[PDB]
Amino acid sequence: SGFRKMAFPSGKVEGCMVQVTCGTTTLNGLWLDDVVYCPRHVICTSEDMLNPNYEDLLIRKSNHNFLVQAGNVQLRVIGHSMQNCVLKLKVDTANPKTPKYKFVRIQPGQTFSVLACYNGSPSGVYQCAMRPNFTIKGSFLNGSCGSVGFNIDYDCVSFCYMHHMELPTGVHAGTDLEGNFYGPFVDRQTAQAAGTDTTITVNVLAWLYAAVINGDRWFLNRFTTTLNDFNLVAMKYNYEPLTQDHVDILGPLSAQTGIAVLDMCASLKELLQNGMNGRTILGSALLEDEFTPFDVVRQCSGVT
Amino acid sequence: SGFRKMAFPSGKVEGCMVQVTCGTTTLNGLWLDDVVYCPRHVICTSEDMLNPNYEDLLIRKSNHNFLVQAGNVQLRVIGHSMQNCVLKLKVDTANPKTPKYKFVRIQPGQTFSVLACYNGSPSGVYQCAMRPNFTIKGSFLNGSCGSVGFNIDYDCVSFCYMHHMELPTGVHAGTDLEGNFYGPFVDRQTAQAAGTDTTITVNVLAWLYAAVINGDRWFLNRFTTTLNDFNLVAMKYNYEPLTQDHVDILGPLSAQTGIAVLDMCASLKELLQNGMNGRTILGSALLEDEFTPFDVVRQCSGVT
Ligand SMILES: *CC(=O)N1CCN(S(=O)(=O)c2ccc(C)cc2)CC1
Ligand SMILES: *CC(=O)N1CCN(S(=O)(=O)c2ccc(C)cc2)CC1
Repeated sequence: SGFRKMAFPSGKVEGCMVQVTCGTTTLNGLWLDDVVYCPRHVICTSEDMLNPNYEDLLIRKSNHNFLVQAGNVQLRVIGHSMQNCVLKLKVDTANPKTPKYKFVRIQPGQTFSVLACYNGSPSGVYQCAMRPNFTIKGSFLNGSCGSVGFNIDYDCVSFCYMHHMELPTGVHAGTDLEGNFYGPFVDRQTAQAAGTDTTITVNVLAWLYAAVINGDRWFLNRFTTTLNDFNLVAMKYNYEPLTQDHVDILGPLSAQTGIAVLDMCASLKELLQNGMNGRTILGSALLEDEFTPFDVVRQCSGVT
Repeated sequence: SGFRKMAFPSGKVEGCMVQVTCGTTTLNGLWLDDVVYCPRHVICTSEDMLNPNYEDLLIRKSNHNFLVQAGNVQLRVIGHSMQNCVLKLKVDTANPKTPKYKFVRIQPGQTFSVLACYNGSPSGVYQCAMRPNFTIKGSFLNGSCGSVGFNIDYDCVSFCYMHHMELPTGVHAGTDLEGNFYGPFVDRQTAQAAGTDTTITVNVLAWLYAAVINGDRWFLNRFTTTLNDFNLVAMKYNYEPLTQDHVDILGPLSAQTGIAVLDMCASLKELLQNGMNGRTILGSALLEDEFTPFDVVRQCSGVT
């Protein structure tokens, strides 16, 4: 029993982190096979970041300008290419610690673990969600760029995120491992404002199921609702609309608890309308939206 | 910027986790050098756990009754001894992945990372605090016993916790790596009730400093207080008394923010007296007490 915000074990990703230095910029790279992935803005001065022309900046860089250090051993760079907003540095040595991996582009609402790194060295690991406005609420200081977000399926690491920038509002923007930003963000130091940070309704319902499963039940009520009635309330509270696809995904938690999804919706509806009245659910005074239904099933069944 | 509940990277500890099976009980062990550490109740039936005589139960066990599996390779057990509530299984092979390590007994209020494991396989990692009542609020299912809590100083893993039991209230009790329980708990399935779960005042103040440092400042007020005045309010709210030692420890966060510890105490005093009024601090609707002053400095400076 007990329910915790839980990251994947980070070992498989620790073994992939390297330091990339270009000129006087140092940040993190991801070493998989004989390729090192890193944010293209490694080639920028802070001055460049105001209005960078990356193709133009890159012309002035050779393989030997990309200094790549794994532990305290330098990797030989034998090639470099730009793909979207990442550089791929071909090194002469395959990472001997390369795990089985995929690159996946996640949807908003999906959760992942971040291994915060500085100078290619892991500092800590935390669980994130891709927000519906395509930001993440991370913990990133200067030097953390190139830190990656990932899920693990048994022995396969799916890389979904690379850290690129902080918005003036202190939220975070990055790319998948093909270098395409989540949302409309650009690797340029400009006016970039996040859209509405809506609550991931399906995740709140998963976490209410996790609560019931762990003995926190005070918020179960005598009511039910409909997807349409519920969604009117969700709209009013800047909650994402709930779809039949969401209901379907909550099916197993429904089955396990014997609480119909629409009943739990009615419970969430009253919580939105009435607030928590100073009570807590799984040690939180607000409704948690960074557990997926898949995360709840995983933690409540003890998958490895 | 941004502030997250952050675990240490788990890689160094992943490489230490093994499966221990005695009869029909399977749980996790910690493999350091040529010793495997595990909860002594591995030798118990569920029947035994009602009133176990561990010295008597152990007489019936030989080295070859302790089945130890690292990945899918069996370790040869050449010795076994009971120290307090852990077994030490001497194996014929030094763990080639043994990190630099210490065993430390932490104080209540101190935080650590847990690597939740099942069948010697890591499932996830989260940050805990040792509660003032010597419980932790973990996420542990059957099979998770022998999962360990740890801090890392650069390359040295300090092991502070091994998981042993869930109380009927769904909080968790365990030992240091010398097998001595935190608090009054016994590895027996009996009436064991936790004492008062008080709030770790020094940790709440550290986290209020983390908030100010990260731009959440609405709760800064025009007031100050005294240790004595503050402590009257702390008593009333089941907060731990604040000592000069606590004030001293908050000195650097004081220095960095230019907010005197006693001023921040006055801010906390008003938050206790007035509540949050539906506002949030670092995305929480209650006062977080599972960051140490050392944790705040670490995450706010980017240590590896
Ligand atoms: C986001 C990130 O890690 N990087 C790499 C470091 N650069 S920088 O331009 O070298 C820089 C370092 C430190 C400060 C305080 C500012 C800028 C930024 C991008
Ligand atoms: C806490 C823990 O992991 N252990 C090891 C497993 N035992 S047990 O007695 O084998 C057991 C397993 C599963 C259930 C549902 C009950 C008991 C408990 C202690």
